[PDB]
Amino acid sequence: ADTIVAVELDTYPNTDIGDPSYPHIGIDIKSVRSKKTAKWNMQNGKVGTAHIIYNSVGKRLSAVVSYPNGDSATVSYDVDLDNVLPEWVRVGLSASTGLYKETNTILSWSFTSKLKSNTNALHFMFNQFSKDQKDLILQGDATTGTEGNLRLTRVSSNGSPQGSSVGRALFYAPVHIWESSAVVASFEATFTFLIKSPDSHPADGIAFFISNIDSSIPSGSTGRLLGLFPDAN
Amino acid sequence: ADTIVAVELDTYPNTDIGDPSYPHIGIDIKSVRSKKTAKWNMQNGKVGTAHIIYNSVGKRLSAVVSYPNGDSATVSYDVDLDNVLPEWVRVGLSASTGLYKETNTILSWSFTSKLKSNTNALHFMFNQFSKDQKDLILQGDATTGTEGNLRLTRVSSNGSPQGSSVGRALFYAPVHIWESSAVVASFEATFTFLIKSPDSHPADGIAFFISNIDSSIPSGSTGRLLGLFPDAN
Amino acid sequence: ADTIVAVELDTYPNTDIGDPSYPHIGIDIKSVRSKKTAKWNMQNGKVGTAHIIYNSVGKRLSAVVSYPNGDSATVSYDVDLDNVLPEWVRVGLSASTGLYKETNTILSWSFTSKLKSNTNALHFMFNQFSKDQKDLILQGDATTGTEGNLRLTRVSSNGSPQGSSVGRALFYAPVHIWESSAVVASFEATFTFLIKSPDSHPADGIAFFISNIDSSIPSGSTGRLLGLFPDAN
Amino acid sequence: ADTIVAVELDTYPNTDIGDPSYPHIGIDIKSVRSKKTAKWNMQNGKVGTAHIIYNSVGKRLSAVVSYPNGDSATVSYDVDLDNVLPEWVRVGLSASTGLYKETNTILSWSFTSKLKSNTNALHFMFNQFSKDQKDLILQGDATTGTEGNLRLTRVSSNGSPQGSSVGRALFYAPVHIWESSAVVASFEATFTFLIKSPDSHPADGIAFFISNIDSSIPSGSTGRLLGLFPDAN
Ligand SMILES: OC[C@H]1O[C@@H](O)[C@H](O)[C@@H]1O
Ligand SMILES: OC[C@H]1O[C@@H](O)[C@H](O)[C@@H]1O
Ligand SMILES: OC[C@H]1O[C@@H](O)[C@H](O)[C@@H]1O
Ligand SMILES: OC[C@H]1O[C@@H](O)[C@H](O)[C@@H]1O
Ligand SMILES: [Ca+2]
Ligand SMILES: [Ca+2]
Ligand SMILES: [Ca+2]
Ligand SMILES: [Ca+2]
Ligand SMILES: [Mn+2]
Ligand SMILES: [Mn+2]
Ligand SMILES: [Mn+2]
Ligand SMILES: [Mn+2]
Repeated sequence: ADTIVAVELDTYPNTDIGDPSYPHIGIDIKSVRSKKTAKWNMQNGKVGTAHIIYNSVGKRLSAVVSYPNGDSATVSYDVDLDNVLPEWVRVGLSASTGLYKETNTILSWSFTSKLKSNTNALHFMFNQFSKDQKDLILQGDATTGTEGNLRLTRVSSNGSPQGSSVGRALFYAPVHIWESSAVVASFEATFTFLIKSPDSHPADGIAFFISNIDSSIPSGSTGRLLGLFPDAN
Repeated sequence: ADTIVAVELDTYPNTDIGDPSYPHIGIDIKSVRSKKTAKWNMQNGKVGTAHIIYNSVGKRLSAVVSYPNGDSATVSYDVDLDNVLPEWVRVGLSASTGLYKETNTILSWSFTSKLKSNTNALHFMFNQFSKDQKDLILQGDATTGTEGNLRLTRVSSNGSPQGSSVGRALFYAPVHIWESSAVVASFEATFTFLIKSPDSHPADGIAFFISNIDSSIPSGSTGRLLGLFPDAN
Repeated sequence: ADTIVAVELDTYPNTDIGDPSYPHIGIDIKSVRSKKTAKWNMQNGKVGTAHIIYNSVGKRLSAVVSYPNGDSATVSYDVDLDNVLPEWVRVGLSASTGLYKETNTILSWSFTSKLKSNTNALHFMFNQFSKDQKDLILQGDATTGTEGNLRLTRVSSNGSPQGSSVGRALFYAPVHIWESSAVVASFEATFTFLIKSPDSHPADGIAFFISNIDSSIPSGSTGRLLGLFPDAN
Repeated sequence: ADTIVAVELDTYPNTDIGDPSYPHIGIDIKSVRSKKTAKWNMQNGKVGTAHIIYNSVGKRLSAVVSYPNGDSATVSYDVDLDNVLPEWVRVGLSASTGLYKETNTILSWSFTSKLKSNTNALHFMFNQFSKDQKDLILQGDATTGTEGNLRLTRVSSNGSPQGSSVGRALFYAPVHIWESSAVVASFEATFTFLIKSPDSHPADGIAFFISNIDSSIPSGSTGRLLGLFPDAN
C-alpha cells in the first residue's frame, strides 16, 4: 500500500533478497531490493553521518555515508521522483534489528525541501531530540530519550540493542516534495547515527525514507525489511 | 483555554475594548487588548508585508508592517515568552471581518524557529499556497485557492469580502518555541497580505499568532476578536 | 590562464564554434564549446530565472532556465568539479553583446556554497543591487544601477543594449568550493534576468561562472566568448 | 578613525578604564568603555559560544555567552545601529593578550546579515578554518591552523598563549548592514571559542565587531583595547 523511497544503511547482507554480500548503502525505490548500492564499511560504535541529496533538475538521488576517519561510501541513482512519489509525503527515519541487532541511534536529523517556481520550503533540524517531541511521529519501537537521541529500535535498560525491533520517526508535517509547476523541487536530508553492536554480526540498518503521508510500519517488517516494506519484492 | 501570543494588524478601531482610535498594529499577549500598538495606515488593496521577530536574549517581540511606498509601522514589546507560551506551540495566521469587512488574503508566509544550545530549527516558507495544502491546518472560513493565496476570510464568488467571517491557518507541525536549556530561542515570521475593502470602513484585520498546539477558533471570535480570543478581556 | 566553469544562457548560435543552431543553455567546462546544451527559447523582454545546482555526491552539474509561462530548458552534465576547479574560486555572472545585442539585466542573484565534513557555508542573496555594491566586483561594462539591477552589459541612456559589450560581476569573497576532506561540497546559484532586444537577432547571452579568484575578463572576449574565454577552443 | 561596534568577551577587569571588577561581556559602541556589560564567568579551557543578535525593528543589540554546563551571561543594549555604522561594514573577530594572556581560539564562526525590503542576505559559516583561508582577512597575530581553528592571538609552538598579542579575522566581503529603505536589517553572529590560560589571571578577551570596511588594527591596541580601539575613551 505505502509508496516508499529510501536510502538504506544496510548493515546486514540478506543475499537471498538482493543484498550484496557486504554491508551496503542502498537507494530503494518502492522495493527493498535496492536499485543501486555501494559497499559500506559500518564502523561499530562510531558516529556516522548520512547525507541524501535530490533535485528534479539532475534527477539523481544520492547518498553518502561517512565516518570521522573519513571512510565514506556513496551511492547515486537516476530516477524521476515525480513519477514515484505522491505530491505530498512524509519524511522519516526507520530502523530494524532481526535475529541480529544493533543500536539504531540517531543523534541528529535535518531535512530541507524546496519547491522553486518559474518558492515553498520546509526545513527542520534536530540536533537534540527530546522526551516529548511533538513534531515527530514515532512508530513501533522508536523512542526519543532525555539523552537527546532518537532511538529508533528497542534498547534494553542496560545499553543493549534488542532484536526483532522496528521503529520509525516521521517528521509531523507533510512535505510537498514535488509540484508539477515547480522548476526545481529538491530535498536534502542529513542524519548522524551511532550503530553499535556486540552481536556476531550487526543488523539490520537505518534508512531515511519518504512515503505517502499516512504511511505506517508495515506488518512483520522487522529485520531485513528495515521497517519500510511488507515484503522483499 | 488557549494561550495566545499575537501580532495584530488591526484595521478597525474598537475603542470600547482597548484599541486606539486608529488602525493599528498590536502585540497581544494572552489578551486582545494589545500590550503595545502603533498607528498603522492600512493601504487598501495594496500588498503589505509583516515581519515578526523575537529572540529570548533581547526578549523583545517586534513587528513591522510596511507597504511598497515604504510607509511602515512598527511595534515592540519586552516580554519573556518562556513565561507565556507552552514549550510547544503551533504558529499561524488568523483573520476576521465583522460588521465591516475586507479581503484577508495572505500571499506568502514564512516562519523560522530556532533553539540554539550551550540547534533545533523549523522553517517553512509559503510563497504560493495550494488547493490541498497538507501542512496547513485551515480553520473556520480560511481557504487556500488555486491563485496560490491563503484567503483567511470568506470572499464571495465575485471578489467580495463577506462579513462575520473568521479563518485561520496554522502550520501543521508543532514548533518547539522554547526549551529552558536553549541559550537562544528565536523566531521570525514574515507574511505578505492584501487587505482590500469597498466597505465604509475595513475591518477587522490579520494576526500572526502562536498558541498551544490544540488551539482552535474560539466561539464567536469574529470581528474585533480577530479569531484569537473568546472575549475582549 | 583562467579556469572557468559556467552555465551559459546562449541567445545566439555561433555554429562555427560549437553552438547548436538554436539559442541554448550550456554547461561549459574550461571551454566555450559547451560539454552539454539544450535548446532554449529565450523570451524577449521577459524575466527569466536560472538555477544552477551541483553536489560532489551525484557529481552532476545542472541548470534549468525557465520563464513565468513555464517554458523551461534544462541541461545536466556529469563532471567532477574537484578535478576542474581550484579549491578557492570566485563566482559570478558574465554577459556579452557582439554584433547583435541585448539587455543583460540581472534582477537577482543568489548563491550557496557548502562544505559538509565527515560545515562551512557561504550564501549571498541579491534581490536588489545598489549603486555602490561593495561585495561585488564589477568588470568591463557591468554596472549596478539605482533601479536595483545589475546591468552586465552597456545599455545606452535611452534604454538600448549596446554591442561589443562585455561585463561581469563576481561576488567579492572567494568561495571554498571544494575541500578534499568534505564529504559533500555543493553549490546552488540562482539568478533572474531580463534579456531584451530590438535587434534582428539577440546576442550573446548571460553565464553564471566559477573561476580562479584572480579571474578577470579575457582580452577581446565580447560577443560569443560570453566574457569567459580568451578564444573558442 | 575606525567606527567600531562590538561584543566583547572581556576576561580581564580594567577598572581604570570602565570595566567592572569582574570578567564581563560588553556591548561596545564606538568606545571600549562598554555601554552595557554583564558579569561573565569565563570557564578556563572550556569551549564557549557567543551569540550576537540585532534587528533594526527592536533596535536592541544582544549577546549571550554560554558554556556547556549552561552557565551563560547575557547583555543587551538599545541602540540604533543605522546611526552608528556606515552602510557597509566588515565583520570580524578580534583578540588580545597584554601582560596577562590566554589562548584566543575560535573554533567556529557564523554570521548572517539580512536586508528585507517593503531581500539581500549574506551568510557565512566557518566550523573549520583552514591554513589558507581566502575569504578571511587576518590581521596582526591571527592565524588559521591545520587544526581547523582560528587562533586570534599568538600561541607558542608548545601550546602557550603569548602576551602583548593582538589579532583579528574579518570576513572578506563587505556586508551591507543597513539600507535606509530596508524595513528589517538584521544580523546574527555566532562563534565558539576556547580561552585557556595558565596565567595568574587570563586576559584580555575576544570581541565580535563590525567596522568600516577598510578597518585595521589600531596602533598599540593590544591588551585591554581588545584590538578594536586606539585608546580607552
Ligand atoms: O530475521 C533475520 C534477520 O534479522 C536480522 O537482525 C538478521 O541480521 C537477519 O537479517
Ligand atoms: O462586530 C462589529 C465589528 O465587525 C467588524 O467588521 C466591525 O468593523 C466591528 O469591529
Ligand atoms: O561578434 C559577432 C557576434 O556578436 C554577437 O552579438 C553576434 O550575435 C555574434 O555572436
Ligand atoms: O597591558 C596590561 C594588560 O595586559 C593584559 O593581558 C592584562 O590583563 C592587562 O589588561
Ligand atoms: Ca539487509
Ligand atoms: Ca480592532
Ligand atoms: Ca553563442
Ligand atoms: Ca578588560
Ligand atoms: Mn540492502
Ligand atoms: Mn487592536
Ligand atoms: Mn553556446
Ligand atoms: Mn570591558
